[PDB]
Amino acid sequence: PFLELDTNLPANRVPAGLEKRLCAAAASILGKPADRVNVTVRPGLAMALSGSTEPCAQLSISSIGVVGTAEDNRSHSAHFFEFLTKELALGQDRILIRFFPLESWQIGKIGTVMTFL
Repeated sequence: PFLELDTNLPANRVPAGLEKRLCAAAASILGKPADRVNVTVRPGLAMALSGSTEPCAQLSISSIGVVGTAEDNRSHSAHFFEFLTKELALGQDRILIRFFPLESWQIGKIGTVMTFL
């Protein structure tokens, strides 16, 4: 899975090791091995969420097969909100998540695409 987190919290207000803990959490939530989780955190951005520039975070989750239905994503959402609100000390209203299903022919790995691995 691919997790991308944008936040307007400065880098020195983002807990150390967040990207690593997010890997373990994602493994537990999406059911994929932690060594297959990819995380990108981009802090110190200028953001408005729900029209407000108060501290917030946007998370994007992309994966093959496990984020393609409302029922699945409803569950994932619950857990990721729990993890983020705690780690970043943000209210539930200051976080939004977007889910993106991917297919194997879209992922380049070790010089080829996953379709052939």
